[PDB]
Amino acid sequence: GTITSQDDNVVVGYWHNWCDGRGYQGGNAPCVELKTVNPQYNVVNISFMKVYDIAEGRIPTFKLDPTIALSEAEFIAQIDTLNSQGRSVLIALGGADAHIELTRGDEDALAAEIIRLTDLYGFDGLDIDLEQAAITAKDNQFVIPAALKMVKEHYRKTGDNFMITMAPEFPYLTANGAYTPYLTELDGYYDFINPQFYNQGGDGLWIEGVGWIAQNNDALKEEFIYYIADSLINGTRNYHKIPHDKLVFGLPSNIDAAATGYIQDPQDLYKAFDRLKAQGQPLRGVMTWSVNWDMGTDAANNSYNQQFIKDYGNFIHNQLPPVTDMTPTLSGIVDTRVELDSHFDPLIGITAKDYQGNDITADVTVSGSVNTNQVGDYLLTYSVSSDDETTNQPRKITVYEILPAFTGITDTTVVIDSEFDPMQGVSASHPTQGDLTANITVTGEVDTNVVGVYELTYQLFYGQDNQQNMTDKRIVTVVTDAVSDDDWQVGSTYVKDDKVTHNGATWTAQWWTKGEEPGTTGEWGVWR
Amino acid sequence: GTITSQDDNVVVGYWHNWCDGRGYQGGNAPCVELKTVNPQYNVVNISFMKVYDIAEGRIPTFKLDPTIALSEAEFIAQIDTLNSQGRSVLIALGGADAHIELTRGDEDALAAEIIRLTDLYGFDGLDIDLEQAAITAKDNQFVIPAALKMVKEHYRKTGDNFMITMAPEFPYLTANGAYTPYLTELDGYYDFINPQFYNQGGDGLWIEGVGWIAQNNDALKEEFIYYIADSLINGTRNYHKIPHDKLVFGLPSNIDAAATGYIQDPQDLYKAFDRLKAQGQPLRGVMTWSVNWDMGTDAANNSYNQQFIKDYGNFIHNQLPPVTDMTPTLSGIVDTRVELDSHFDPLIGITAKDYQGNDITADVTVSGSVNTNQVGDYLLTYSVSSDDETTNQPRKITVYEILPAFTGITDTTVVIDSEFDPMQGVSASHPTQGDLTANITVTGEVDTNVVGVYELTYQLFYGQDNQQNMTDKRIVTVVTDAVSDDDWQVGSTYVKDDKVTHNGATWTAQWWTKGEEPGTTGEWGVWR
Ligand SMILES: CC(=O)N[C@H]1[C@H](O[C@H]2[C@H](O)[C@H]3[NH+]=C(C)O[C@H]3O[C@@H]2CO)O[C@H](CO)[C@@H](O)[C@@H]1O
Ligand SMILES: CC(=O)N[C@H]1[C@H](O[C@H]2[C@H](O)[C@H]3[NH+]=C(C)O[C@H]3O[C@@H]2CO)O[C@H](CO)[C@@H](O)[C@@H]1O
Ligand code: NA
Ligand code: NA
Repeated sequence: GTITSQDDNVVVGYWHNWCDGRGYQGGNAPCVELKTVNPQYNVVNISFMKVYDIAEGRIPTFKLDPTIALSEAEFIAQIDTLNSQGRSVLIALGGADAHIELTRGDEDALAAEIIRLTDLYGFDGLDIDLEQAAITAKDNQFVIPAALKMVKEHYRKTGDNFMITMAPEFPYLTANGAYTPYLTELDGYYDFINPQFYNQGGDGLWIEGVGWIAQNNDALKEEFIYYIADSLINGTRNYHKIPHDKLVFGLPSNIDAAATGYIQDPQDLYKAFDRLKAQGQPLRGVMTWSVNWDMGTDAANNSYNQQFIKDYGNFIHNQLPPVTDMTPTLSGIVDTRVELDSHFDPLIGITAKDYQGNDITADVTVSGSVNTNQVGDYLLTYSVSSDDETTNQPRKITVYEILPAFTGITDTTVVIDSEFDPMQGVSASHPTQGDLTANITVTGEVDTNVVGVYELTYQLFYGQDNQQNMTDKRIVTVVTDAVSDDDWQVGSTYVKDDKVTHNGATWTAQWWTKGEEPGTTGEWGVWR
Repeated sequence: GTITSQDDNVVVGYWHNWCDGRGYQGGNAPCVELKTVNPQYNVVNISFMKVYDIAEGRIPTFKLDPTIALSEAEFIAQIDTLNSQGRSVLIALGGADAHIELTRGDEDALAAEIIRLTDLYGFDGLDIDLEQAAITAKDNQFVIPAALKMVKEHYRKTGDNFMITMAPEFPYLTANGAYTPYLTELDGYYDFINPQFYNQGGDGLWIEGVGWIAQNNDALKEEFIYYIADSLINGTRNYHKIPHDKLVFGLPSNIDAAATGYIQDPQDLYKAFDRLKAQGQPLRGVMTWSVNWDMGTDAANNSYNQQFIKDYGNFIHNQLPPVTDMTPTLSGIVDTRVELDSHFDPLIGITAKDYQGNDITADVTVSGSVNTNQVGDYLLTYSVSSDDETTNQPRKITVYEILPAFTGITDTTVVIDSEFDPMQGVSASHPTQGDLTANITVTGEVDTNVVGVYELTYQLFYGQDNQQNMTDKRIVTVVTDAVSDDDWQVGSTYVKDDKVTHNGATWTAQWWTKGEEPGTTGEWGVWR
């Protein structure tokens, strides 16, 4: 077959390149010939392209499991058959223990190996299905989008749509989440995303009238499907936007296919989906792990007998064809903090694209304006238009100031007659304005010829025309060097003519004393 | 002691109500007397208040472990000591296997039990530390905030600040995440949040110039601390805003305290924190699991010897006192989709508060306006001001329309001379406008007296003044009932005078024939 792409809704099914996988609930998933896969699965993802031997290098490849009982040529033939029925067969990159850890540079090698495998086997496109660890290892986040841009472009040059899809676990689709770069860089190259809405247990989202809606809540499945898809297709509730024409809802086929997330009652999905249609945003399909599980058996060796395609095939296929959301996208708009009087440029870091990925960054315009010279908030509003759609998006700019700091204004003690320089070891700074030492004034003086405590007020005058002030204080204590009589202690014993210092004066004991405070013994007592 | 609350920065330390807990790396955490806890830990959280016997009911309580070798009275005494040093001792609600699953109604009982325990033991406040499962079980999300509002108010009535803190794992602090209701309902009641920035492995966030910054990345710890705190304190990058005066950074004390997130090199934290100060948003502190781990031993039975308070005590305590961010908050602003011509009110669902939790919803104002009657986007901007601060926040309103649907316009076959009603079983609908059947017109007619195929065009005219149209087509085929000669098949054998129907006519075989098409045998062949 040629490159066979899908225009209408999809029911995507993954296909195990292995036999007899064990189910979360004791069941079994046999390998199955491609040709035996129910026809209503119009996208069949071959699982998985990975690194098979670290010895062959870092570029992952695909090696058919011979134990499946298909020769190379026979597999090529069954792919051919699927392609003549108008169905697509994708190569699925990743899965559990992928060993995919790419380094910048590798993008050309990956691209070539993807083209080789697509030509050899007759694949119609590639599904990015990276396991948790691999989403972010080394430079995957750069290499895999780079590679795929080249594959897409290569097949475009011969008039074909090489399909790109992606199956991220739904909690990576938040606004700054780990799948960000895949979605961003492949914007306008990808055909649809099939997020996995299973295996995340209690993860989910808060919705005001209803509360917490968990992926593992069988009582609220309709709400789960409805709200999480509504969130994605509008890019609300802290999720990256996936237009609805491009959103396919990934589920397990039964309780053996995944730990959690199987839909017990299909109606929840019909109703959820219908509610999305009733707001003018019909989804593009369902996806499932996996056709093998749908043809598999439970732990009593009862066959599941295609229950999933039974519940959803007709439902998804008997829907109007998708209508493409042509809203363009903005990018790099983060609320920002600028220091008072700094230079700020509102376009730097902003970019934009049409719905096909073309850079339309030139077309961006901005409403409102900021005064770097006046502390406070300022609100801007970016806009870009393409193909008679318009996206806007707003941005908060907050001008703030910083206080300077003093240094060396520490209480200090000095000796009589020494020289004292009240700016010795003293300075002031600010991150913008730099060295402020010349902007400090000193109130008060120290007389180092005269024992005593001297209070200095330091003032720093900063800002524009020096009209902002801060104040610190310091105590400079001038002390005599001249040695004198030891202080009186209540514990010592003193004798006639012993002398002591106490409370500023020098006393002479008139006779034997212990524990009598000098100054407290009156006109004719022991201390004089 | 009285109720002892903290005004300045904090170094919070959790205290195990158990002995000899085992470390993630084989080490050991002994129980320790409160009095032995390093003084620079000025908030000590007693761990944990939970449900000890499902038999006593659903309200959790606190039961001191006697094996720690403190009597009830002696524990009260050591709490007293901490309180006379100006340090706070909090009761920590939750932890691993809390068994806390509350039902609406329970809020009064919980509140009373919290007051009883605070009075009995001398606690200065409560830390909400719910384990994953408990964040969202039953109605905790409602009961625990309700209860705590009453506790806070009760102690306010005697002039005391009963402190409320919370230690959510950092990935629940996204904009619509599971901790949403705690933060929201207790807004202005809580003293500080100490998120846990450990045990989440690869979770983290995307930052444009740097890429993916993981909590388990020891090469990027400075960036992790800086960016995640910057995100929280400004409420950017899909995180709920925690003002910086109220953000304390929770860490493990060593490699035995948690699976991941220990800071190998303290400098990363000093620098991260300093960068936050350099933007005018110094944090309020650090928190740690746990003082026991800080006094514990590793698996070689080497004592950790207070390494954590050694790395961070002086650092956090020698900082200027917190300056309170008085920005008010808006609430319930979600971008929204309204159908063409529906009534839409821009205040419904919006609310606001000052920085102390007072409802200032009356004070909200709104800029810009929406035309429910014209399909398209419209952008609004809410604002509220209190205590000379102003928050703004924008909202996108998208007016859209929906196409009607036809029903009963199915190709149909009828019998000669029957009555035929082209509106029988036909109708049209729209979700707003309802029954559109009267708005359908039919172009073309059926003549049921005359065999043939009849094409009808149905038109639905909808919308304001009926100026929008859609079209479907139907084929009505009138067929004779009158039985005739069997069709010719290429496989049968026919004989002189046999008759057949083929291509509209009736033929008579002139002699023996098999496989000759009537009409193809010329002037003098077998069929005439
Ligand atoms: C139950 C089962 O089939 N487990 C196999 C496993 O499946 C996971 C798959 O790798 C991921 N990709 C998609 C799409 O769904 C994801 O979750 C599935 C778990 O329910 O994959 C393993 C190979 O990667 C295989 O060995 C398991 O048998
Ligand atoms: C290593 C260890 O001390 N494990 C104990 C455990 O600690 C977790 C704690 O419950 C949570 N609350 C905060 C705050 O940090 C969280 O993570 C800690 C794990 O590093 O708590 C158990 C009781 O709940 C205890 O049995 C473990 O010994
Ligand atoms: Na093909
Ligand atoms: Na107290």
